[PDB]
Amino acid sequence: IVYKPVDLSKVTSKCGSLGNIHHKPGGGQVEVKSEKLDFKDRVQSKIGSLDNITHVPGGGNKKIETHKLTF
Amino acid sequence: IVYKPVDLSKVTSKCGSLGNIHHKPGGGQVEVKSEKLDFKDRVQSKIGSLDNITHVPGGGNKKIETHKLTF
Amino acid sequence: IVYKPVDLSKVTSKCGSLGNIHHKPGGGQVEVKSEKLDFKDRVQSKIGSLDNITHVPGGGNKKIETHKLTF
Amino acid sequence: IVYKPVDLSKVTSKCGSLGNIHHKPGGGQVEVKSEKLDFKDRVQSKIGSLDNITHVPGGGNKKIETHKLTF
Amino acid sequence: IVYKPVDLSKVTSKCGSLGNIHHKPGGGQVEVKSEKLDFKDRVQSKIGSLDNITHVPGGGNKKIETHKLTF
Amino acid sequence: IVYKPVDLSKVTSKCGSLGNIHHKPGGGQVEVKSEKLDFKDRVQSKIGSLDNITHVPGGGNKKIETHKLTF
Repeated sequence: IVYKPVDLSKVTSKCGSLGNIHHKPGGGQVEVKSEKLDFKDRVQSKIGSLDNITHVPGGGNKKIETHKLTF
Repeated sequence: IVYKPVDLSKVTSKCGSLGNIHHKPGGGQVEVKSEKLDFKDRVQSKIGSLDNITHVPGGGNKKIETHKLTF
Repeated sequence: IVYKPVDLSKVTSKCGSLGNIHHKPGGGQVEVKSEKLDFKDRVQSKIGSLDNITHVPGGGNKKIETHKLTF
Repeated sequence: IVYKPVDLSKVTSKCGSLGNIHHKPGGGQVEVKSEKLDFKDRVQSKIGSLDNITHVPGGGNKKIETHKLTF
Repeated sequence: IVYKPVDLSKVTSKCGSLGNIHHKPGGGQVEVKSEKLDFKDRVQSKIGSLDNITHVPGGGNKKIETHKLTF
Repeated sequence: IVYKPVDLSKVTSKCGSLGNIHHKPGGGQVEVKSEKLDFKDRVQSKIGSLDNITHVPGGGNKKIETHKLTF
């Protein structure tokens, strides 16, 4: 005759760099000489003293719920 | 005649670098020479003193629930 | 005639570097020569002094629940 | 007192599809259904009945020669 | 006192599909279904009935020669 | 007092499918199902009825020669 589903729950996802301290995380010196090169097809290149990434394609949630009462 | 499902639960994910201290994580010096090279096909390259990554394609949750009452 | 499912649960996942202290983790000096090379073939290359990764494609949870009452 | 280098040589490269006959090289039927996809990072896709390629990043020549006469 | 180097030589490379007959090389029927997929990172895909490649990053020649006459 | 180096040589390379007859090499019928997949990681996929490749990163020659006459 009576029902009362009580949901007080918590769903949580904490993803990537969080709550951190980085103190003096210095990238060093970088040098890239290059002489008499040929590249007769596609190239991609990346050069850097410091790189720092949080990517996080994940971290997703789904909460799914159902009720019925039937005579 | 009566029911009261109570959910007080917690669902939690904590993913990638978190709560950390990184103190003076210095990248060292890097040097690249390169002479008279032929590349005749697809290339990719990456040169750097310090790199820091958190990736996290994961860390996800799913919470699924159902009730029924039938006469 | 009466029922009261009580769920007080915690579902927890903690993944990748966490709560750590990294103190002076300095990378080495790096030097790369290269002369008269042919790459008639696909290349991918990576050069660097210090490289810190937390990957985590995992770390996920799922929590599935059901009740029924039938006369 | 006298010299006469005679070079009547031939340097030849023949590279990729050449002198061939292709008779009725039919691509077949292709079908690509797709439903309720998510792509939450970079994609590249290729679909086709027939694909025919000559790539040839190579096939090159070099001819190097030197003389001297000295008292 | 006298010299006459004679080079009548031939240097030859013949690379990839050549002089061939391909008669009725028909690709067959292809079907792809795909339902409810998640991709959460880099993807690539290639679908096709008939594919025909000649690549040849090689096939190259080099011919190198030298003379000297010294008193 | 006199010399006459005579080179009548042939340097020859023949690489990949050549002089062949391929008669009715028909690709078979292909069908792909896929349901409810997760890809939380790097994918590369390839689907096809008939695929024909000649690759040849090699097949190259080098011919090196020298003379000298000295009093």
